Amino acid sequence: TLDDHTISFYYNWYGNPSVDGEMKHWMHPIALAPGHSGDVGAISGLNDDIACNFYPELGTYSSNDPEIIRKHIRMHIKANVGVLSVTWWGESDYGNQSVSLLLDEAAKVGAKVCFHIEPFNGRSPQTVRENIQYIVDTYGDHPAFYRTHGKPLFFIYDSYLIKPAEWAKLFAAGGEISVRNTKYDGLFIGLTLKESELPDIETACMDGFYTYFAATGFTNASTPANWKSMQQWAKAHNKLFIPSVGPGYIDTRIRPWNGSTTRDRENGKYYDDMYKAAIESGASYISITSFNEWHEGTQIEPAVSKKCDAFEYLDYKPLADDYYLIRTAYWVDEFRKARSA
Repeated sequence: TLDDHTISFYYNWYGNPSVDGEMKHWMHPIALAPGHSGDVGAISGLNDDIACNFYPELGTYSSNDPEIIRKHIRMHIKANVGVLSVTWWGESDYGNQSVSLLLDEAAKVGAKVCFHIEPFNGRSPQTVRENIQYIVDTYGDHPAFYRTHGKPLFFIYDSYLIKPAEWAKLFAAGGEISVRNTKYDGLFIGLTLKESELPDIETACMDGFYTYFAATGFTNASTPANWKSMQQWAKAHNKLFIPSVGPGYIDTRIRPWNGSTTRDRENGKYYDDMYKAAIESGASYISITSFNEWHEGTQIEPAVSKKCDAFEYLDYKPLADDYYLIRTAYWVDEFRKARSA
């Protein structure tokens, strides 16, 4: 049942007054349109007025709540998703409570955890190295630490912001700060924006590439029509292609100007079409954007009908709160059957 080649994008950034002493992330700024002046708005996270277009079954939960973490792991078991890639924000995340709990809870059910390296302040080949060292030293011995073909896997969000020649210092065998053939080696997966920039993956000496964005066509790389061709490139260049599939997209609470990126779920049709494209590409690994990026409306996490004075939330009606967990399990089984064939 439980698939070790299916990886959800997991966010551990949520906090509440009960567990953390303040709202975290459920309270969120409202972003200005690109190139525009203005004051930055705020959604308080209070009075059920929260920074997302859907409303969680688990409410304004804390990522540091062991009961929530237990429930999230159980939801992955329901979805047959065996791997979570947790958002990682650099030094500020050293020793953070949620990661240890996630590992502990994953280990009880045979789930695994890998890391999604985010664009933290001062990110560079050197500080990425330091973070890999921290992650491997602190979590690498954990029974639930993910390895595939014997190697840890790291996704690197917006990696293209650091030049390939700089990455090569870290990822080339001869690189000046190389992790290759050290205890810090693994599979490093860069975010690609377009098929035509795939050579940058090779120049950077990365092991593969992923697409992240759940909204079809937001980038060339997140356009499913291009997935067969990208897989072909990956195979020809000894790289791992990891498409990212999502159930929809909407982020207009946090980005009111961003309606062009909205993708309706159409009672699961959007997810079906995208997941089928990912399987049909021939990729060996599939990533899911997202388990719980609530701000961007990409979550497969159960959502409920909800209204407050300030907002009426979207929801999954007339389908079950857990529809997207159920439907994920279906697609994971289709994926396993395709890979077996």
